[PDB]
Amino acid sequence: MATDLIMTILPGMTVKVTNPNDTYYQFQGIVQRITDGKVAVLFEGGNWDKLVTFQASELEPV
Repeated sequence: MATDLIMTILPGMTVKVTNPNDTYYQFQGIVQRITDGKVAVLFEGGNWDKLVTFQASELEPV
């Protein structure tokens, strides 16, 4: 236990925003894409989509 896996983030997982400096702190969305150092998270309602990019260390799987 010198080496410990802390978390894995994959498309399709539900994630929460865990950075208390970010305006979306505590909100939950679904991971859509991981690319170029960013995690793209989707929030959706009736007839709208919003895609927001975070750094991995700002998120946690739920």
